Amino acid sequence: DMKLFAGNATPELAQRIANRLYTSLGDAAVGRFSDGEVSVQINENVRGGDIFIIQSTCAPTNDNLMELVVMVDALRRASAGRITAVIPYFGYARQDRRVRSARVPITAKVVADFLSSVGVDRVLTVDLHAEQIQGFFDVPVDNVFGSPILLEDMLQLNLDNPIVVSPDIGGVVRARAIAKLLNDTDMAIIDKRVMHIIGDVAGRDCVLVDDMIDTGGTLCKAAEALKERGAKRVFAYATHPIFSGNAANNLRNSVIDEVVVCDTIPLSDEIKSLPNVRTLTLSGMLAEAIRRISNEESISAMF
Amino acid sequence: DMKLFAGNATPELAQRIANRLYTSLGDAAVGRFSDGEVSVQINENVRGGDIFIIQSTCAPTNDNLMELVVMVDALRRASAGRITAVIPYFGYARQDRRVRSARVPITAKVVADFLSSVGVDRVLTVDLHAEQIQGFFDVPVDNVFGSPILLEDMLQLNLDNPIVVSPDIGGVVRARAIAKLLNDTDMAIIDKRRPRANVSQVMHIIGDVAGRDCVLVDDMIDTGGTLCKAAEALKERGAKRVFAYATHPIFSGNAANNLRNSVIDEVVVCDTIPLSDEIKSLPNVRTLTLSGMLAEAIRRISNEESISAMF
Amino acid sequence: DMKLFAGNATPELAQRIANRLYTSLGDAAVGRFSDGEVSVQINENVRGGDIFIIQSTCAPTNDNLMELVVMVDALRRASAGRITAVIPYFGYARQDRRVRSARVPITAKVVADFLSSVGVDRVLTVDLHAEQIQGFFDVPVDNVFGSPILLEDMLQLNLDNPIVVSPDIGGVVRARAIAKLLNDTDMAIIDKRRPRANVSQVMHIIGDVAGRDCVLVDDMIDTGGTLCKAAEALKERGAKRVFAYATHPIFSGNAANNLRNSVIDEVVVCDTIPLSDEIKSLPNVRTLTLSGMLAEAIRRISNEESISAMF
Amino acid sequence: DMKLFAGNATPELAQRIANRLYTSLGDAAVGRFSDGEVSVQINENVRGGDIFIIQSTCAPTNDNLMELVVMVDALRRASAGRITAVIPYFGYARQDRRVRSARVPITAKVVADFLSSVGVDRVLTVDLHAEQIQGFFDVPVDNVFGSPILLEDMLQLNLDNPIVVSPDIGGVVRARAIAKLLNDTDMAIIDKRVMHIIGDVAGRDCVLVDDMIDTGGTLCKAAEALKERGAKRVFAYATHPIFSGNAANNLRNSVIDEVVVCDTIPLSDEIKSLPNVRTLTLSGMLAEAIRRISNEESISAMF
Amino acid sequence: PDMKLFAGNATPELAQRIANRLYTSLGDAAVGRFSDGEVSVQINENVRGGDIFIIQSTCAPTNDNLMELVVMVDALRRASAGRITAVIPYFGYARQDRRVRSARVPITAKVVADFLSSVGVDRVLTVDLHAEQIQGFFDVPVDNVFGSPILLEDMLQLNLDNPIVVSPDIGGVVRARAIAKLLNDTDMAIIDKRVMHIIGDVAGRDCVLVDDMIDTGGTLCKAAEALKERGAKRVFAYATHPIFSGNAANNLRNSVIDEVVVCDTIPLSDEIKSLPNVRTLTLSGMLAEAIRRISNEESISAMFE
Amino acid sequence: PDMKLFAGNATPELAQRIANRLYTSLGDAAVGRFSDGEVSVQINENVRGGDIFIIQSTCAPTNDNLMELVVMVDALRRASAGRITAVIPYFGYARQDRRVRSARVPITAKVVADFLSSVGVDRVLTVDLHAEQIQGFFDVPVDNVFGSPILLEDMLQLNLDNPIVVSPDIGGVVRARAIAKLLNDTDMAIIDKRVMHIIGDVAGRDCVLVDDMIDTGGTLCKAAEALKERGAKRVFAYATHPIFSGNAANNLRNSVIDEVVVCDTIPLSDEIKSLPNVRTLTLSGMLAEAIRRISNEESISAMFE
Ligand SMILES: [Cl-]
Ligand SMILES: [Cl-]
Ligand SMILES: [Cl-]
Ligand SMILES: [Cl-]
Repeated sequence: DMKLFAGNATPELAQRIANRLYTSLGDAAVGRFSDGEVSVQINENVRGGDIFIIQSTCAPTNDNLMELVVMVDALRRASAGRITAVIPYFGYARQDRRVRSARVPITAKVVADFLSSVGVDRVLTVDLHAEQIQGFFDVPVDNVFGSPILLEDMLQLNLDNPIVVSPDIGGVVRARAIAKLLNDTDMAIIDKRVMHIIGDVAGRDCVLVDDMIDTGGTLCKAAEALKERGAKRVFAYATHPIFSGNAANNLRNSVIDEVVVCDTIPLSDEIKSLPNVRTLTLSGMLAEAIRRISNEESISAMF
Repeated sequence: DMKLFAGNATPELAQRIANRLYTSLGDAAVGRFSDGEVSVQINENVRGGDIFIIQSTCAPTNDNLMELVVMVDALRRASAGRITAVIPYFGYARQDRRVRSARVPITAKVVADFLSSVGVDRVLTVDLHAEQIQGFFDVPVDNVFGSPILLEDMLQLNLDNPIVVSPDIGGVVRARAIAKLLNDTDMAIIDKRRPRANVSQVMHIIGDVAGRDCVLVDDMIDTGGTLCKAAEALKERGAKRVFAYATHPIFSGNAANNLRNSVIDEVVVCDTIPLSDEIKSLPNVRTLTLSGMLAEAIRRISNEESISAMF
Repeated sequence: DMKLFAGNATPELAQRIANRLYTSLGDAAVGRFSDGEVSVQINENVRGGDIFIIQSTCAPTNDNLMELVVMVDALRRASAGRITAVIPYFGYARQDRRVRSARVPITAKVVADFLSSVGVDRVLTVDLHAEQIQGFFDVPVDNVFGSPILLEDMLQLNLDNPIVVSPDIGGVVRARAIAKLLNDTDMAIIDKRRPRANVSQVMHIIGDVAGRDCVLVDDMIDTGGTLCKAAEALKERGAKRVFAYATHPIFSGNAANNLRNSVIDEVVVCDTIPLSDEIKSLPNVRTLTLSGMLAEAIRRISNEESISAMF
Repeated sequence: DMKLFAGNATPELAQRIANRLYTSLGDAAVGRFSDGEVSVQINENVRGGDIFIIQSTCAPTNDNLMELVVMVDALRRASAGRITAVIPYFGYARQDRRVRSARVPITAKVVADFLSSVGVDRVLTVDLHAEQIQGFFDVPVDNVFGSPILLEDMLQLNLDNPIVVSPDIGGVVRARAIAKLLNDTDMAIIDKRVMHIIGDVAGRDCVLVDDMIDTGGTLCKAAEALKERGAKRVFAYATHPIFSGNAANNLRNSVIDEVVVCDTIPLSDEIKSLPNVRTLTLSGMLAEAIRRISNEESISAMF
Repeated sequence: PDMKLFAGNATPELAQRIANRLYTSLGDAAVGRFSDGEVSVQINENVRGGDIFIIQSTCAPTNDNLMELVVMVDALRRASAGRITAVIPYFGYARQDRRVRSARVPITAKVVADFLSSVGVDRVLTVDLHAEQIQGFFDVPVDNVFGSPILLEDMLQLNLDNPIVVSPDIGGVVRARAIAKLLNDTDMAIIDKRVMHIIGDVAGRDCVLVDDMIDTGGTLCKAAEALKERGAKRVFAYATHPIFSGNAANNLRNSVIDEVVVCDTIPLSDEIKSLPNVRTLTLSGMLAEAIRRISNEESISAMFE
Repeated sequence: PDMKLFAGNATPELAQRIANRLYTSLGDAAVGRFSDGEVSVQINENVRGGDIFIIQSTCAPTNDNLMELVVMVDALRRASAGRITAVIPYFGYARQDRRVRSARVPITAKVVADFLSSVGVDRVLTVDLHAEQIQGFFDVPVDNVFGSPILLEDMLQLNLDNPIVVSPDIGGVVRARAIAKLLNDTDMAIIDKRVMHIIGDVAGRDCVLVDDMIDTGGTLCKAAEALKERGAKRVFAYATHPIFSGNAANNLRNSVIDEVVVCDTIPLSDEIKSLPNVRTLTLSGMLAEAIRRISNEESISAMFE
């Protein structure tokens, strides 16, 4: 039967998922030795079990990654029946290619190899930076989108003739998809050369959208440029709240009226102390995905 | 010793490359048995050689792919020193994911595995449909761009205040890159919408194209339907002349007729895929060779020189 | 739950098999994109199912093979419980070695690796050109023989003191096996020689065939040239009637004309490969179904019953 | 540069090969611990070297196999540049399929996997029982034929109108190939039901040929049946002298005028004491193959 | 229910004892030799979808017994076995587990692990591996069961006089210490070559020599002599694996060892079976319980006590 | 000639010392972090066809330093490096090398070996592996160099008074015995928890505590106290790997240890660097020579003496 475990990356999210599945997070001791080496022991019988591990590979990335892979190795050596890595936010996803044959690692592929090597049978994740990461594995990878929940929220805002806009050139595809869903509305595009805005945003509510928010620098400069060109209100929507570096002060001194993110990464206390940062939960979506996977039901029929 | 072999996919491109490397193509019998099974025999000693196979996996895709993987296997079992697959056009590249967990293959990855399995040590290709395909392999994958050569030709046209245009949302990154290099001009974008069955597909133009030559640029042209509708929409919004540039001339289905009946002043493509007879009969379709780029890339690989320097 | 899917290689055989298993073929869209790339989508839930794909890798070989491996990949990524490739005719089986270290591929092994790589859990096939192909895989490979069905039909002819004949040296083991089962009759062998350019190929007959019906038996017929010359030689040595039996009707090249112009009284083949229109027009070519054998083999695999019992 | 080593299977053959290559067998201690476990130590620097190991997997098969695989593992872990297994007689070659889905191992494939696993880069062997064994490896496999040397011998016999004959049904292909080479002469075929002889052998010299001779039982019964049907002289030719079981007494009480075999397996003293058993050496052929492999010269051009 | 047991010729008696404790007949695998000495294996029963356990130590003759095991696995895998567990009470080649000073030798324990993984072993069950780290030479689960509880139970029934537990060499000190703790927290002695020097008060006491295995018996016999030279009362030698190679029979027969007590992971030769001072314990209870737990997906942790 | 050295942030000073002894500049790998803490690696020089050595212990912070190493290897492999040798003086996670009593834990040493093999390491060079058998966790060559000759040379220059070599616990007895033999065939003492009990005559003698590594220092400090309680003269503690986690600085600062002598496979914190009773030896000579030999295809066996 089904068993859930969680590491130390997203335990609050993990509990929410467990509650919606009417079950609990099983007993695994996930900690550290004195020297900082990860320590894992599975304190339950998992023989022949259908195991799900809930763990984003978010900050601290390499520790949380190592927690996940050694949990998998422990479970596999303990004769787990099936092991699914539920990785709401998949870290290193941005390292997915070698532009101009630059001598960089393709770290997303490396992580996929690592997970495959320790015996992951399946991956469940939310809004991969690049969908092609599905092809970095042999095993099934289910990449569920956060947009159904983000959209539902955008709809409850009563936007005066909203235009959707991608903060940079690499997010245009995602912005367009959101524009389609938001009553087939217009899209603008920001092109840095100074930030040139391609599209008519004067007198309109603007929905800035991306897959993730990191330092918030580009997002903040974009929101400024939008209002410098006559935008009314500016909302920032993303799935993954990375919020590294000086993100909290960037958003606090920004022009953005509200920031809406999902809960694939926990928020720091500084970010929780901001009045205009709101959280939406994917616990319902992930719980349902988990249920369907456990019960051999179609996942296709949930997008 | 460097040795070049070609299959039947791109033999004229292969020949050009060999010419530019001041060499000749090696003796390999690449054909068919009576029943359509691929027949390969390498008719020279390749032991310890630095071998490059020049084969796009273009139409007919499955025969050309099989010729490739089978050539690799024969070379490997005959103790080739190193095997580089030069695949100017990498077929199946569009099958690179499972959107909404649709029960579809990721064939681009399957092809990568197949090449890896028979012992390809390196891949050289031009303008992969998705760069992430580099990550579908363990081995080095160099993904060169045709855009420098396309650009060289764009400059030779002397355009009236040209604007670069991406025919769809996926080509935007490339369009900008070219806008920058094309005398730091500006860019426009095609936003295709068709939300309802009773409403016609509209091709929205994000940007101002009125009274300006338009350079439509993309990685490939397949049936040309999007491209022709993009062209039409540009003219209706007041664009002067419309030029279409792309690397891969796939031109399947009704492409020749679509172009013939289009408002496109000229279509300029690279030679990663040989042109059909239907396409060769069009007056306004012109071809640029990447045999220069690929010869140098190959030269650098064999001499252990930096490939980064090529971008 | 057991589920059967078919590609476009052997859809009528697939249908027969489904009928005999009292089921229907699953919903899978197996086609092409405009450019000739294989397009597959599995249009039902296969999660945890016991899946069998029915596809010979017959002509066009490379398209049919690619359909197969791509179907497997889509099923695997969609969490099929188990995937069995039912490949009645296994193409590329003749490319199974490198004679004299000739610089050729061992494509039969390459195909095996490809199937393994995409996650085939088992292979079911009929009369592999070489049984050793079983060893080209890790997974279980069941190699069933068509000869029981061919034999059933041979017995229905009532022959005048029949002698079983292997059309070449490779079919001798099978010919004997059949000689034994065909009322423990005797056997003869065709020893083809052509040592010199100025001498005609002679087809030596080892054994006495005078005043006897001859049953030419083989695993396959391709162009039929050997078979027709074998037939002619038998008659010239005094054989009465000549019947030709084989499992795989490949019939490439000029096979139809070769048979039409032959002295062969009747040619009887199994349905592992669909017949060409050219062949269907011949009065003396007849077809036997293995859909009974393959349905039972599949039934046994899914119920975990002994396959050994099937020989 | 090139280095040769040998195990304890075919050291005399190995020395002959080494002599013809104007080199020597390098220092490897190949022996046993007290309990019978194989003991290997390579007593030379092999770093970056082009290594050839000479070792048939003949009786005792599993010991000689283990000697070979652990020699390879020792050499690989010691950073050998390239490792070629020269395996004149490839044992377990007869276990190459599962007839009627019999629940037997395909041991030939298993051995190939084992050799591949320890890091063999290439295999050189003589007259594989089944040529398809080339396809059991990823790596190059060169299967040289003994027939050029066997034929050269047959030619020096002045055979009165020789007929070539395969002792059983499974050797017909090989007999025919020999018949072609022996001035395109006739072939007969033995069919056990009593042994039926298909072909006219009355008043003719008979050349019984196979890839190997094991107990000699079938070979002896065949030679008898040939003379019972009026054959003049009967010669037995094979590449691999296995000579297991009661082979020596079988041949001694047989009708065979002479037995001619190659040196891919050493002869027992009982077999050496027979007046009508002669040996031909493949040391020249194997040395030449080794030389060509070492020098990146065509092997194709030696068949 | 879907469980089936098979066995090769390495440990037939042990295999039968295990089978008896699981109330299960041994499967029909015709494991023999062709005339030339090549292994012959045929499985004469349906194993499709089964949970299959093969009982075969890789003891002398090592290479033959290893090959039986691996070809048995291959035949079973190609015959569509559901799961395959290699039960290898004594794991041969375990001592070849490293390259000391980068000596040009094989890591044959790893080579064997690779071989077993390659032919499709899904898990390994084994007793007192020479090195525990051999668990890491596999990807698959490896259960390394200890003989110590059985050996300890026997020790406790001897009614020894103030026993001292002692290692035959410096290499066995860790185990000896552990068995000393378990044996009513008694004392430990240590044997160190310097002649053999005994570190500890052995005078007047029953001594218990302990090790994972006994090979030729040479060191063990000297150890026993030295102990009695220092006034030891009785000397017992407890070990798991009775390798007994070379001159072991004479060594034990001429020793001052009161009793050698070994487990049944390697069959005894007739000669050593005759020795009055050599006694065997069976692990068939332990191994049968482990198999039953693996079969029914119960905890293996509970096997250690 | 085709040799190039790179290094991450784990052991920069050691890497530089190795580089200096090979008269070779360290290659330009920009090894850093993005804003979020993800490893950032770019190789800013041609490495095509090169013989590449990466110098990176997987010491604290372990997971960051391991990830630097593996992504460095991947970047180099995809950039067409000819050969890649991971030089990992201290190999982290080496203690997680087994599953005792089938405990549901990872064999993380093996997981790391797999990871390194997967990204394309062609060989590993390392110093005093916690378990030698970790050599068998790889398919590729693994050279496990010993610190002992450097540590022994230092010991011999102290001009000790009738030194006795001693293990801090039962687990280090084998090494202690080996170093006793090398140290002019001197005596050995053993420390056994029973309070700590010293087995041996330490009275009036300089004692040399020896181990492969020092972590918190707790056991080492008690060991030193017990030795002096039994009349030891001076107590030195020699080890290879200075892990020094937890409260190591206070433990050493408050010890009765005259000198702690460690090798430079893990950099020292500023606090421990300040301690007057803590001294480092360098292995850069040894590792540089090993690399030079690997590079020129010379015997490594000669490195052990
Ligand atoms: Cl480069
Ligand atoms: Cl069966
Ligand atoms: Cl457990
Ligand atoms: Cl060396």
